[PDB]
Amino acid sequence: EEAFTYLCTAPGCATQTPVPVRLAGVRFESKIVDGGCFAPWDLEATGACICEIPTDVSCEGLGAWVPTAPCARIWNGTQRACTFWAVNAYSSGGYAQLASYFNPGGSYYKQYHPTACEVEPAFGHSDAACWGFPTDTVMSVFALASYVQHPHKTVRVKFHTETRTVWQLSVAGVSCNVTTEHPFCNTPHGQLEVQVPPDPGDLVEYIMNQQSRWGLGSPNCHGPDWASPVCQRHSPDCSRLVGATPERPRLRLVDADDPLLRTAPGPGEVWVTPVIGSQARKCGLHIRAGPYGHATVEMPEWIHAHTTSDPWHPPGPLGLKFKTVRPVALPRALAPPRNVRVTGCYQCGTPALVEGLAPGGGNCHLTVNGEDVGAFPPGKFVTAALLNTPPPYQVSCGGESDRASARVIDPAAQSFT
Repeated sequence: EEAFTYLCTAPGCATQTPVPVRLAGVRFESKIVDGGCFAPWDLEATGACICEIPTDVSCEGLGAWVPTAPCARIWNGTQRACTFWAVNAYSSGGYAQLASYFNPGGSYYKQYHPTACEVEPAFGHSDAACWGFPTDTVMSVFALASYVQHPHKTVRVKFHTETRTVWQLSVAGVSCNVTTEHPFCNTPHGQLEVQVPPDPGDLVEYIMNQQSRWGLGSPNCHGPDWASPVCQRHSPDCSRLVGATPERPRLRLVDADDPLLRTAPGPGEVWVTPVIGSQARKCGLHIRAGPYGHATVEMPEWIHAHTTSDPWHPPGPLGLKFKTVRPVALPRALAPPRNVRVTGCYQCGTPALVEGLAPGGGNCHLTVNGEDVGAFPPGKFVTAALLNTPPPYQVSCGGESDRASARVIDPAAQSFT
């Protein structure tokens, strides 16, 4: 009979007439675009207030004052910046330690004491933090900052394009997976056409390491999801950085009573302030850093509030159109395709070229590692298909499979091509 009924999209939803249709589940199909690794831009800073004029401005050379683990970690960070300021130099003796060796840029000091850091005079700054010197007060300040990639904050991200909500149905015990692309089901003596809502558009898959969390959109870096790691540090191969990068941090020596401290540092700015020591010939350092994007990202907290456990789908219901019509059975070729060549990339967003020869006896319903790439009449075929699976490629027309020739690169290799 020609019939109509609405089927809800929740677990337990089922209709009984004219033929029972049960909502078995909800899943999704897509064309994956693997972006690799993403992380927030984490400005990390360290340093030391030193009551001496050190001759080796490095983590090892400053080991007696600079915290060990933060120095080593920040030194290996992205867009490293470091400055060594001479507040009060040697009045006599020493080795390239007099005030004259601290010209702007510190080239005279660097000639005898090489360093990857900037060297600057700071003679008009307060030297009060360094006390207990009977004849010659000596004081220097070291600051080190970079964008450190924290492993606990790094997320693997897969963009989902051409998203198709899969409404898994059971029509009188027979499995039927309906989408906007394939909305028809066979019923005991007719055909069921399922009216489905539109697809949800692009999805963002945040891979926690293994758990997947879901975002709906591109994402939108201009809205509430602005702090997404996707909007920040991008590493396609989870090793090398690409695209947009902040400038090297701007380090400043700021005295405790400087009016500048009444304001907050800007993004990427690092202000260091010497703290008067409780011990003779020793001092502390107070560091004020302006994080990128005006805030520090707390990854488990961001993920929990800005993502869902499952991909989003519209509320429904589904329109079940029951028809007495039966589809015209076309002859299908079951023999595997011949001389199949696959060229390009997979999970990259650029359709790969699939070419070969479809065999006789009907249309070849071509699959590339189980992925449907369309049906082709017998003879030579050429198609541009978005592939989700890596090589080797098993090609079939619905029956037996054959190994295709492939020149296909991974998403990370595509990003560097």
